[PDB]
Amino acid sequence: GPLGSMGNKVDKLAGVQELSVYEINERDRGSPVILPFGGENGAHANSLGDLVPFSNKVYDGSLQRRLGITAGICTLISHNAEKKGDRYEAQYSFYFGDYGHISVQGPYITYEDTELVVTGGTGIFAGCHGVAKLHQIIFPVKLFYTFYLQGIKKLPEELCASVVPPSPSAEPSEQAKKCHPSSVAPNFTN
Amino acid sequence: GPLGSMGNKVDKLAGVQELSVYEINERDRGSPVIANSLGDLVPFSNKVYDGSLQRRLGITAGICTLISHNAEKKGDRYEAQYSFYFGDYGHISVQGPYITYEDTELVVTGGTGIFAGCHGVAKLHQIIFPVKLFYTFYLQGIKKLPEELCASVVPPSPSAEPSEQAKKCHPSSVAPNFTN
Amino acid sequence: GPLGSMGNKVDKLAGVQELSVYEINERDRGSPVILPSLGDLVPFSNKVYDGSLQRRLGITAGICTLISHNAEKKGDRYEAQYSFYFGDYGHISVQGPYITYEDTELVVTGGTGIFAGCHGVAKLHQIIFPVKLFYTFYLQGIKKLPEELCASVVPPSPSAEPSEQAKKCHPSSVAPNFTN
Ligand SMILES: CC/C=C\C[C@@H]1O[C@@H]1C/C=C\CCCCCCCC(=O)O
Ligand SMILES: CC/C=C\C[C@@H]1O[C@@H]1C/C=C\CCCCCCCC(=O)O
Ligand SMILES: CC/C=C\C[C@@H]1O[C@@H]1C/C=C\CCCCCCCC(=O)O
Repeated sequence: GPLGSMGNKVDKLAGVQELSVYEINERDRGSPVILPFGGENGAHANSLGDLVPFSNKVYDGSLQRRLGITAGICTLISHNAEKKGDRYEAQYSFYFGDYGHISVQGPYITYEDTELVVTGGTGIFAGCHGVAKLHQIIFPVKLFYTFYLQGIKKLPEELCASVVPPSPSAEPSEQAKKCHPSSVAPNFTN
Repeated sequence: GPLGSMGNKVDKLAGVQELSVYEINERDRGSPVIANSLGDLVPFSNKVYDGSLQRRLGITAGICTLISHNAEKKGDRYEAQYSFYFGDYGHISVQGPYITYEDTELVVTGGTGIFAGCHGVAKLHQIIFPVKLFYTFYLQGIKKLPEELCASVVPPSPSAEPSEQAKKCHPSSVAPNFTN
Repeated sequence: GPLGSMGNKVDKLAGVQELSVYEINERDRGSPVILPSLGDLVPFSNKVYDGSLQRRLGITAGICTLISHNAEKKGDRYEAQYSFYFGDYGHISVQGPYITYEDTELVVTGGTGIFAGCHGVAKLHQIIFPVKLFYTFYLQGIKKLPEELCASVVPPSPSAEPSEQAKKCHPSSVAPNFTN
């Protein structure tokens, strides 16, 4: 009916869905790269301006499927002698093969959880907005994210499998690591 | 009345409009600034014309970061952040994949002026790499676009060229205070 | 009732709220760094105060890329991607033009915390080049902003200065866990 149609349209516009994924640097992509553009003898020291292009692998929440990759850049903002607390400003995207991609913008802080802006998406993520929660499991090679996505159609079930709880021992299945056809997104990004 | 008002408001929030433009590198702005390994940065700025190729609208401006090389496809993946400037109309910002060997879809992160508050996607179609590109924007949540921006689109092809007056920025063939 | 519930939902989705802030470079963050004409990259981070200049909120952080020089107007055009951090309130991200010789409008790409799900535009006004700026955000789609962030705005001018308490980050004059 009229009020149902309207209600449903509004539900979608305001509706939020969660999506968890794992980001893993398997050290096989030459990433990350350090552009030490910021200011002992023949030794690098972090400073504002250092740029860090990067690209890592993306697996689903259940860790049984290779989905794609992250791709983008971080800029070093502040730092000191402590491991914890260095701040980067980042802009990058998550690629999910034929499903589409999600773009993000926001803080990356060494040894701290942060929240990033979801600037939008394509494919099944087209027109989304919201936030991504970034949790570091093993700094800096293993991360976990939960996206909170507003404004899109119900996510397909293969992206909503039971999530493995994030811990240092959490590992992709052997079949996913090897990119077996039964364990990848349609034309998974690589 | 009451349900009319609410419906219309929802109609705007949900509505999507197409907008097509041409991006052309005319070899005059010293763009881009450059291809191998990974992590290379490429700032750039090209000219933007309307879908009908009769009006010079502004420019693109932003950066691409090289991500990987593909030997089989003989191409490179970049991650891009840049904006389309339309003179006094405002601008549209995008973020996402820029890949030398194929078309891609980018995120429309928002806009200003008549594009204020928009969101959606931009389809990037390569005609001749890297000098001639054709984009179709799918823009959600803004008011009806002005007619000047919705003229019959010339189908993308190698013969597609801006009119002489657009190329020379003739007052009859530019956006108000077109971006340069 | 039903259509009241629906009405209030639409109201939020469509509603727009203003938020003004001051950005100030106090020369204590090693900002900015200039890295080479088109292509020059500039990382930066300055301090952010509230519209009333009585409260230190946080910082800005991001990068600008130099696009072009305008000999006539004696200025440069940059393309920027950066964020405003408001301590525990969350943050706002932006993308768009920064031009040394004139005011511009940027895209609000979104936000976190209380700003979660916002979209809109930010109006950038340069007071003192380049160490003091004034912004007004026009934020769509989020719940009512807290009063701390909505105090009476001091009209921007070169003499506009933050209070002694806010400058010294006194607990009475900071956002909760203000970003630093
Ligand atoms: C938000 C980006 C997602 C993961 C982090 C991305 O991989 C980039 C890390 C960026 C900054 C951290 C700086 C430490 C980099 C040291 C790398 C050492 C190594 O090669 O393992
Ligand atoms: C266009 C900005 C995005 C990506 C650039 C990508 O690195 C590729 C560009 C390569 C060459 C630019 C060629 C166009 C310049 C016109 C001068 C003609 C010429 O010398 O070939
Ligand atoms: C959107 C820009 C926001 C804040 C401005 C940011 O600091 C960047 C200004 C851009 C260009 C100025 C380039 C020359 C500045 C050198 C002087 C810096 C200083 O006084 O510490």
